[PDB]
Amino acid sequence: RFHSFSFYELKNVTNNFDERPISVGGNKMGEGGFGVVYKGYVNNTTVAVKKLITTEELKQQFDQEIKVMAKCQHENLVELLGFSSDLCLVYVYMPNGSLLDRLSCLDGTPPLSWHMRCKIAQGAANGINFLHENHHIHRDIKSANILLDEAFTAKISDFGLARASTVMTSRIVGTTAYMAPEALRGEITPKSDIYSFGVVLLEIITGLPAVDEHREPQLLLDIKEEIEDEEKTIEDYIDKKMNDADSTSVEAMYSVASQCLHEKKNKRPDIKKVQQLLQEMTA
Ligand SMILES: COC(=O)NC[C@H]1C[C@H](Nc2cc(-c3ccc4cc(C#N)cnn34)ncc2C(=O)NC[C@@H](F)C(C)(C)O)C1
Repeated sequence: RFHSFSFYELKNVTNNFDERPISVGGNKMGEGGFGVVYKGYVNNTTVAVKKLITTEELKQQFDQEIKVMAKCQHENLVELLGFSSDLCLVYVYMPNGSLLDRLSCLDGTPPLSWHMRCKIAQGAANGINFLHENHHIHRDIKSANILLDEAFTAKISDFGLARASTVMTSRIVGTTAYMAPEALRGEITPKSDIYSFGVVLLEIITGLPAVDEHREPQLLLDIKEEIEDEEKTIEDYIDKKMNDADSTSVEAMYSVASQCLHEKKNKRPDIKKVQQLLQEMTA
């Protein structure tokens, strides 16, 4: 299915895996929890190279990503091009990088409009729906894992922690600021993917990172209780780096996120309902 690269090819096309940033003149575009993403050129096509605690489960996570990517092909899913059994995964380059970096206007990029943010939220929901319809749990839904293409179309990436589908594990893994309570207790369920998406919806509305050490509150999901406790409303948190936001659409998106962030897992909506509510918001 995929093209087995060789380490030297990637070493060549990524400039000795230059850890310098793209702006200065390097090839490093970002990092995750299990590797660093480098920019490369194969044929004449631009590619992203992910060069990946426990060495054998790193290799299982390598295999899992290929395992899931071979059976998962959707408009709102990233595309894997090849691999290299240091371990490496080659993807199609996303011209607009990550939703996290664009919400931050990293490297001087212009702020996302509310119209673009709405399309991004719908696309990411369509991707999660495709995964849940194929009985897959991502286990790391976050804005740094939602990438944006040449049309700012949302694409979910990093399927290395994905699992098939309630069960429990001994290896709790994820990004704490996005995880539902049952996921932090060790449960494995698609209902945790919904909760993480709700955090993403809050980052899209507010433009704030999920966790900031030098901020009150430090956790974004805690603004739901402040609004619920009549202290604030969603309009006190709307990203001010927008000129096309209306109160109805934003309050519509907040209601979806609030439903997704229900502390009880069985009260959250399924991803299909999330798709429905996000489409009614624009139609
Ligand atoms: C694991 O770590 C992260 O995904 N960290 C998040 C980090 C890496 C991400 N940036 C990128 C990721 C990908 C990409 C394409 C497929 C895949 C697949 C995976 C996987 N799995 C990861 N990335 N990826 N293409 C391009 C970029 C990028 O910067 N373009 C420049 C652009 F932003 C701009 C505006 C011109 O500056 C931020």
